[PDB]
Amino acid sequence: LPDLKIEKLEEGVFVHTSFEEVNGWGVVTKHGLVVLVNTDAYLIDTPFTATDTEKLVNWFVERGYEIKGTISSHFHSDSTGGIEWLNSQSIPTYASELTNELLKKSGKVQAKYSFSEVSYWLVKNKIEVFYPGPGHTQDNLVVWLPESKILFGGCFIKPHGLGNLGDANLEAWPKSAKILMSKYGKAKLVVSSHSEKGDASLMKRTWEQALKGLKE
Ligand SMILES: C[C@@H]1[C@H]([C@H](C(=O)O)[C@@H](C)O)N=C(C(=O)O)[C@H]1S[C@@H]1CN[C@H](C(=O)N(C)C)C1
Ligand SMILES: [Zn+2]
Ligand SMILES: [Zn+2]
Repeated sequence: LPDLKIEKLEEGVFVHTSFEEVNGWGVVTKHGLVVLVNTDAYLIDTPFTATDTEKLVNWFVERGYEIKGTISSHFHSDSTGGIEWLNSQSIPTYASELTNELLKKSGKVQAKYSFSEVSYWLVKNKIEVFYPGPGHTQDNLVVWLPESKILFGGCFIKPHGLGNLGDANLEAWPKSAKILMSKYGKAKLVVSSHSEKGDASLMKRTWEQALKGLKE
């Protein structure tokens, strides 16, 4: 029931938070990002709903910013919910090829654009996209802001319990978390889908929870 929130983290980085009841887990709080590169604005994951997605886009346009693209970090609706409404607005939506396949196979609107990298610049020297391996899902990826050393980990960062296991890969998640820890050990801030922002140790905690959950 709470409203969409938009808070500023540092210059150029905003967390958007949206809320949705999902059967069993109760009310889910979902964090995403909005990254500004001069007057360009990029959505890192969409809010749950078209409504909130529209509200978030209007909030930044009305302040003089151009929405230039969006990328979903994985296929579940807490990252993809607003894709359809953005397509109907010719706002470019991005997802990996696997994520669009998983959106396909389960009957949901796909992002307009597919890519197949494991690491690349979404915006050169500004926003990096990285796939550490399967974890929370087979397609989950992260986004890295080298200039603020902030990392968006999505639903892969689980410092207090792994969450929905339905599409997760328990065997791989520890190794993926180790790879993530080595890549981004220099992070100063780690934003996740559902936990409070923290420092680089959230990645260690995630590895521990991935390990505990494999063991059962
Ligand atoms: C229902 C959510 C959502 C779902 C998912 O991606 O699996 C879907 C609605 O988008 N993402 C989710 C996830 O585990 O990452 C789920 S579970 C819920 C999220 N915050 C809670 C949590 O993280 N705990 C450690 C208890 C539980
Ligand atoms: Zn998910
Ligand atoms: Zn989630």
